Amino acid sequence: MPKLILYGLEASPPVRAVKLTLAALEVPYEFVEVNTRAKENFSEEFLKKNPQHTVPTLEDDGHYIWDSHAIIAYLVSKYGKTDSLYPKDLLQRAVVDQRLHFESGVIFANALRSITKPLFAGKQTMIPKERYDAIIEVYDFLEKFLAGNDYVAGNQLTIADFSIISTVSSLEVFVKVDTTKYPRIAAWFKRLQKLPYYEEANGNGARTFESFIREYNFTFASN
Amino acid sequence: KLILYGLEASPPVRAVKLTLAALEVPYEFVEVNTRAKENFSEEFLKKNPQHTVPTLEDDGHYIWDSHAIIAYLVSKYGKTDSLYPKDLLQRAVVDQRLHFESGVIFANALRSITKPLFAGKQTMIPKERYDAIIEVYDFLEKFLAGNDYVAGNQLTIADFSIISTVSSLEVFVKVDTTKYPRIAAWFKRLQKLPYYEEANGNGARTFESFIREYNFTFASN
Repeated sequence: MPKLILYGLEASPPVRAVKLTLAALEVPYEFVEVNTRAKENFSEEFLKKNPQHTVPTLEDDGHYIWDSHAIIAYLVSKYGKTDSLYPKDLLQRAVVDQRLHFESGVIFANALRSITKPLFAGKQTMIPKERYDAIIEVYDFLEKFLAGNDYVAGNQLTIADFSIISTVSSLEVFVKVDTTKYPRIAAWFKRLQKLPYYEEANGNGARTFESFIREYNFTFASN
Repeated sequence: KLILYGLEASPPVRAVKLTLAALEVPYEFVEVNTRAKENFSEEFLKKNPQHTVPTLEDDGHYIWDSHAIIAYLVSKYGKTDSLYPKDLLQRAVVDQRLHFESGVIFANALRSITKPLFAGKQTMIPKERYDAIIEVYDFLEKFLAGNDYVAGNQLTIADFSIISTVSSLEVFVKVDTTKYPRIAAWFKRLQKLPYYEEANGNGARTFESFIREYNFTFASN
């Protein structure tokens, strides 16, 4: 079994979701930079590996898997000593899968990429109010989801925590999480920050992402 | 036994109807009409704090998000794993296609239009929203490649998820069957399933009826 290869850049939230998972699993891997900002994801070689041309993409012994959620489920299912990070119990898995799918649509597509795509596409319109509202909606739901539990999908750390923190840590550049309004999110962030691998796997790239975004002079419209 | 909460007009509800029909698992259907905001009753909020349909009750447990539901259904009730293979590499393709539907399709292409439309906001839809639909078709055509189904040569829950929204995106932008022959052939293949019209077709028609209440056009760039 050759060692795994992760394609992407640290700045990318879904890449960091995979970095978190690989660290938690203590699985060695090679990281190969694919700079989406310089369109390296459109290389013909990369398209062969992933016709959607997204990062992260993962190689495992000549097979290419993409979508961070598909990847991190695969990684735990394949390499986890136990299923702790992605329980096989069907009800527990259904909560984790719901949280992962929530992250795919409501968080990444609707709240994050909806801003970053027009921003990187040179638009200076002033970000519409609906996009501000979409981020607050994420925080409001996450605060509810965390009720009565230390982690986002129950009482144990799972890949849903990794997926959701990857994007929440980056949404903060646009709208900081108010720690008074959202004490559960704040506490959950602090809990994940204590993981020994958190800063290497997510924090550093979150900071790089923030630096990239602060190059632009964005504003939100009041209406 | 099982209770499905929703309205068949809703694409993700149809993905679940398709799955339940394929599995031949009986269920009770309870109408929760989100267009009429029935999803904000105290009773429904207790069952699902995200107030989305579909929501499933199975043995007193509430599960939501169509993709979590349909995976759960096959894993629990499937006589074989055909619809959601346990093989980890085949599962990774299906999970990718499911997550593709959650984000690139439902969130970015469909709900991005229907939310403001149904709220009475915009009649003139930004061109980026047209582009988002074309991008789905381009990717889906590529994904289908030479295979009969979206994740390979066997029917899976990914087909049910993706057809549920693609059948409704056509209201805004028809699939050009000359340009997208694989999508066209895949649509026909699914339409042949004996439960297709009950599980997806009827709701797609109702949803189309909702959309055509509005006088929508697309803006230029």
